[PDB]
Amino acid sequence: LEAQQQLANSEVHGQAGGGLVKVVVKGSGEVIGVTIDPKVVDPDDIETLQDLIVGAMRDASQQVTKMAQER
Amino acid sequence: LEAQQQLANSEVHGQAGGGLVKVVVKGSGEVIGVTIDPKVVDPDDIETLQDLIVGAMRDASQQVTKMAQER
Repeated sequence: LEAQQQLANSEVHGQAGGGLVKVVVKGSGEVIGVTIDPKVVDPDDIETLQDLIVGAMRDASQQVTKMAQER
Repeated sequence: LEAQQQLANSEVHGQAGGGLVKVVVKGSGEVIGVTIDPKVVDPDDIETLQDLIVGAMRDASQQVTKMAQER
């Protein structure tokens, strides 16, 4: 199960807002991509955008943990 | 040095672009804040914004590692 530890190299997908912000993160924690929907790229509401990015990171982290709870 | 392991609760600051995107992350990896400068909230260049967020996450991760290399 040092074999299981090398799910550090799994890519996990997180999202907030139903895909308004999507992120790709390695099991290691390394963030490899961020994809932002044009709807939330609005300079009159940066706050919402920021919250969705944090939310999508949280989603991914909780995914990593769910896939890790597999041995 | 299980005492040192509880630098999991340190807050570390990362940035890209000279502050265009700033992030706050716990030593644990948990992202707690993201702050985006209005200049890069431009729907004609989402790509740049995305790259800065990844860049700021990378910065923070490298900070966590630098502070961890302290015992």
